[PDB]
Amino acid sequence: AAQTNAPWGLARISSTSPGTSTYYYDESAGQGSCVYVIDTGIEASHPEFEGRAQMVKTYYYSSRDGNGHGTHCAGTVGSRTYGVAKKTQLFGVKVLDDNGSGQYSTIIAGMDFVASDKNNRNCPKGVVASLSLGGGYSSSVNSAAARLQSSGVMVAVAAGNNNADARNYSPASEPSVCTVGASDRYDRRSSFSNYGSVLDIFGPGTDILSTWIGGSTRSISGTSMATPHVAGLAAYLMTLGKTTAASACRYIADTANKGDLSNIPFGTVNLLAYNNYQA
Ligand SMILES: [Pr+3]
Ligand SMILES: [Pr+3]
Repeated sequence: AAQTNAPWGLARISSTSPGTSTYYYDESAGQGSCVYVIDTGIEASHPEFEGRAQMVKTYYYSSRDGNGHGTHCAGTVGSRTYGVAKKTQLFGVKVLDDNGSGQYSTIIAGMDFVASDKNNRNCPKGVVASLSLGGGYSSSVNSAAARLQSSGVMVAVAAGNNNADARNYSPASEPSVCTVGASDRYDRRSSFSNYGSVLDIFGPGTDILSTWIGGSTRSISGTSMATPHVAGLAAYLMTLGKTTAASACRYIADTANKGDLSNIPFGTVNLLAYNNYQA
């Protein structure tokens, strides 16, 4: 299948070179997989989700996304127009308040929740969790991410936006998950993207158009935007049977565009998420 005039990030993950405008993908499009978006919530009623999005848990007074951030990330995972895996099932877990913040204890509870909740869902092709959040280093937060991964969920987390070594941030610094840096449409490391040896992969993160609350759209930037590209890519690959939750990050790294990025510090991987689609 082919989506013409796609957002640049979708086109980039189906090309060996920057500058293309078509997103090439297999028609299966992540059908039968599930992605938990652990964030500010999801505006599930947005037309772009086509009824495939559902709030399953909130840690605040409402399950509504009063912020937009979670809806944006969810859109990059699996919205019709802006999503990588256009037929995946989306589950929202609201661990961040409408200001975009949350206590570590709540974020940990949300991860433990997903590990259990997935056992009550029909996700025959597998389960992904997308975490576009983080803060200063915490061994408890890292441990929670490692548990979630161990439970059989592909965990993708943002590297952080501090232009620093991600070793000092959580859950970015947990080695066993998939830590995602950001790039721009000219294949440069995004100027805000964290780096370091703990990064596994880069994805498009600068000027990413996706869904927003109030049934709208907007373009924003961050490693928050790169992470759902990789989460959606994992769902897509799991549906195709190419990989499993345990090995998806490694498979994505193995099959990535290599050496294409500029402004990558020595010691950081030069790997850009790529779906390897061949008609
Ligand atoms: Pr290339
Ligand atoms: Pr890793």
